[PDB]
Amino acid sequence: RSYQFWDTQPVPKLGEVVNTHGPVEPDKDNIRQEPYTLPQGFTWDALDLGDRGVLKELYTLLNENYVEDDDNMFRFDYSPEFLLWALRPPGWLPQWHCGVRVVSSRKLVGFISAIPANIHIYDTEKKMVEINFLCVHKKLRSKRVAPVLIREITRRVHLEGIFQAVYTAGVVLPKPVGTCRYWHRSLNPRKLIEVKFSHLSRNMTMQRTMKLYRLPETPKTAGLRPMETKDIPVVHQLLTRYLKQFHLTPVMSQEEVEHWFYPQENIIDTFVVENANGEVTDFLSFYTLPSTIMNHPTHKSLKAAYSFYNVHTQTPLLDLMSDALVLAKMKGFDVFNALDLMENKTFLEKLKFGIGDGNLQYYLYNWKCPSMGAEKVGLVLQ
Ligand SMILES: CCCCCCCCCCCCCC(=O)SCCNC(=O)CCNC(=O)[C@H](O)C(C)(C)COP(=O)(O)OP(=O)(O)OC[C@H]1O[C@@H](n2cnc3c(N)ncnc32)[C@H](O)[C@@H]1OP(=O)(O)O
Ligand SMILES: Cc1nn(C)c(C)c1NS(=O)(=O)c1c(Cl)cc(-c2ccnc(N3CCNCC3)c2)cc1Cl
Ligand SMILES: [Cl-]
Ligand SMILES: [Cl-]
Ligand SMILES: [Cl-]
Ligand SMILES: [Mg+2]
Repeated sequence: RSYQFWDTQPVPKLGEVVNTHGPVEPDKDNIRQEPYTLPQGFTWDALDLGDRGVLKELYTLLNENYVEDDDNMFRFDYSPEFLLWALRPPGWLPQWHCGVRVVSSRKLVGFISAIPANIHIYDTEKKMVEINFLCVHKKLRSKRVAPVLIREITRRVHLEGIFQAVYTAGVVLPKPVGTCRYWHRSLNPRKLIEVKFSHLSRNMTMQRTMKLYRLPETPKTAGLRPMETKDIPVVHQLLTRYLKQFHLTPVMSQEEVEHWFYPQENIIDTFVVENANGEVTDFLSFYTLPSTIMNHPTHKSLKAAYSFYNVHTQTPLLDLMSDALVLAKMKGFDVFNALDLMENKTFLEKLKFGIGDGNLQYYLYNWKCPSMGAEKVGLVLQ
């Protein structure tokens, strides 16, 4: 296999075993001041997401042209407020919300973003960016527009003095630093079967299936309650200590913890365990991301909850996640998704998650290190 674009990049070769931790290439000390050229009739436009009209155009581009499953049944449907949460965390920069418009119509047809993140990779901590929401309009696909978007965001990140990035993708590219698998816990099995998310699996009836996936009506962990403002510091402390066991993690300031965890309805939920002493000892979190269901006369949207960061010090992990399922169910979710990273393997089978189709590969740009098992990945991106 060759990669006409990826082969020119500072990433390791697929198939080479890596034994040397460090940058692929030295930092560039002068950077190109001019944007890379797009094809004729298209232009750059940095997108002001504080503008309601412009945020809606981005919502529409992603709603119509972002990630689908291999059979074109489901497409992510990130909401405008969720996009604002994802794309404006602390340290966000306007030039890192990189759009492509058609010159004549103004139509938004491409996007890529970067947000700043401190990343701990093995024994190094490095200021990086996280690249997300790369999207080319379906009518514009396969015209090598994706490499221009990647090069242009790279140049704009370089201008800010940053030379490493982290990203995930569904496809295998040079070269995954780790490979995760999605698993799903049914919460409304009837809808999931009706919309062909899952199959009636041999040999159980529908009635057996609903019974199998039935959950308690309220969580069982004593003192579980939503996170509040007073909890920001101890959620920050617990998260920092907990992550030290993994090899790829974020290093978040207290302000980033407030942004990523403080509850926002229909975007992010976090529940803490406040014990009999008033001490918060654990927390669970999950974010809300629906997917459009296409070509179906009755069901239009599948409501999914996604496991975020789950920190146990005193409640067993297995119990926290069981309460996470119960809460997702009570909130009206159809499915709970989680990856096999961190210590998630310890609960996935027990709590009746089924394996799904498709990997999520983790990558670093301009950094070589050995790859790691999923159990060592402790970074979750939206
Ligand atoms: C210092 C800072 C550095 C900053 C940069 C860090 C790097 C970040 C890299 C990006 C991190 C993104 C993280 C996310 O957001 S992952 C989510 C990706 N987005 C979607 O899946 C939405 C649906 N698909 C699309 O919108 C288009 O198919 C996209 C835009 C994905 C490709 O558009 P198109 O289909 O019109 O293709 P093309 O003709 O323009 O180009 C074909 C070339 O592009 C390579 N390709 C295909 N898919 C991906 C992919 N997901 N990551 C990286 N490369 C990908 C492909 O191998 C080929 O290269 P090569 O095989 O010839 O070599
Ligand atoms: C319900 C549903 N809706 N759609 C849209 C799909 C594909 C499913 N089935 S899934 O649940 O099992 C699932 C899910 Cl959620 C996601 C991915 C995946 C693939 C490629 N890229 C990403 N990114 C997400 C994180 N950062 C940007 C890249 C995710 C694959 C699968 Cl297969
Ligand atoms: Cl190319
Ligand atoms: Cl099911
Ligand atoms: Cl390796
Ligand atoms: Mg293209």
